[PDB]
Amino acid sequence: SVVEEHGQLSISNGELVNERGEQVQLKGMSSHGLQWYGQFVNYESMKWLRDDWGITVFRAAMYTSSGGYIDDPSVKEKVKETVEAAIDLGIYVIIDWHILSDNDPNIYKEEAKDFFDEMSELYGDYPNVIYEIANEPNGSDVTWDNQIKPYAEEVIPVIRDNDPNNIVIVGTGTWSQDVHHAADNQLADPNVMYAFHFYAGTHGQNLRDQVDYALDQGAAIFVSEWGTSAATGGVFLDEAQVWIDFMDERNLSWANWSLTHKDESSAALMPGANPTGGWTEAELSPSGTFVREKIR
Repeated sequence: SVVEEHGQLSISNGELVNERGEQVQLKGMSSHGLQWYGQFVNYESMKWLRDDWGITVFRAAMYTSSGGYIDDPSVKEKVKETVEAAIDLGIYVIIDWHILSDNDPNIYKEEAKDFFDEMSELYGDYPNVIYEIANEPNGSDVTWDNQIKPYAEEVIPVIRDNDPNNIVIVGTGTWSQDVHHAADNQLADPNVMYAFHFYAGTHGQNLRDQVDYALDQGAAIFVSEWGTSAATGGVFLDEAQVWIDFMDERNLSWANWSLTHKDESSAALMPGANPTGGWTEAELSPSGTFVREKIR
């Protein structure tokens, strides 16, 4: 199992590494909003993803608003089911506080704190857990220096009282594209990474240059969400492939958006796909077929 092979992850010299200090690259899938598409997230589907697609990380996207956790906190229990499954299956799991329409992470920060205190108390002694404390900060008035970093410096200590070394992923400005500003004003915690998110049908060479810059500043970057579609023509597999090779050349870890059979180009599944896995190439979307291939 990948967790038996690599164990406790850390950051060394801006790179994700295993418990012996060797470089590692995680690849896998993200759930869609747990409050909408939680049926595709369960032991059997994750096991199918582990065995059939070869995923080494699973991302649990728990929305805060839009009928998420703040609206109905019951969804917390689905996060727990997912982590427990990952522990059983021997894979890494991201716990994602999926802010979006609530565009400043400071809006529900007290609730964030309570939630991450609970999760790090429950699972902080396992190496499988990665915390993603603010999915996609956005808005021209939400900046690294003034909003996101101070939020981070409030949430990371609560986690660290329970879990001193698992990785924390911190979102960046403009729907997590602006890794360049975080890179100029990095966090003190040594086991943190900055999120970078793209859409293959929309994002180009300027973004790759910005990623390269952050890496040159010694910042570690996790591509915790990307799609094969345009941000807002179907799928763009040529541009997707350029992005896969870029990530591979820089050993970047990633999670593909979304494990769902939603009628959007980014969805991996066709309507009718069984929520407990075992999918044929029949039930995989053109997106799903390409990603499974990249991961295999």
